[PDB]
Amino acid sequence: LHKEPATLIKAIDGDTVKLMYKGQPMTFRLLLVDTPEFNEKYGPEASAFEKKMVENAKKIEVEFDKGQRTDKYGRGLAYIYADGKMVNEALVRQGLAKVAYVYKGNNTHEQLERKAEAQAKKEKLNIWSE
Ligand SMILES: Cc1cn([C@H]2C[C@H](OP(=O)(O)O)[C@@H](COP(=O)(O)O)O2)c(=O)[nH]c1=O
Ligand SMILES: [Ca+2]
Repeated sequence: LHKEPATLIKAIDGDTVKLMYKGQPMTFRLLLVDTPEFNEKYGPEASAFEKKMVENAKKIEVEFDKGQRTDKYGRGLAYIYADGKMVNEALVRQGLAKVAYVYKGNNTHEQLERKAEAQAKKEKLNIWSE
């Protein structure tokens, strides 16, 4: 895969971020994860975590996978990195997102995400605490 630069416009919620990509605004939905909605338990915490990660980064990068690049809602589908750290993995490792929406055409980092999830579960973090 490869990383491409982009710039932050705004963090939206735990698993969506609006970025200026090749000179146009795009809303990106993070591959392989599902955060609670803001109105649900852990939703504000997930939103805050994604926000801090992307706002505090000097270097934002988009990494598409090898399959579909946009969804039915017109969002871009990617792995997002903030100063070299993958937001998709970090959210799951903190127990603020479940591994979800794993489609075969875009599953490069599936194993990585499931490994993060298993450890968040062992540690009884956040969505896994009960
Ligand atoms: C992450 C992701 C979501 N989606 C779609 C599936 C869901 O469609 P349906 O809602 O129509 O079933 C929706 C979930 O988005 P959110 O979790 O942001 O709600 O986004 C994809 O099509 N591909 C993906 O890779
Ligand atoms: Ca969600």
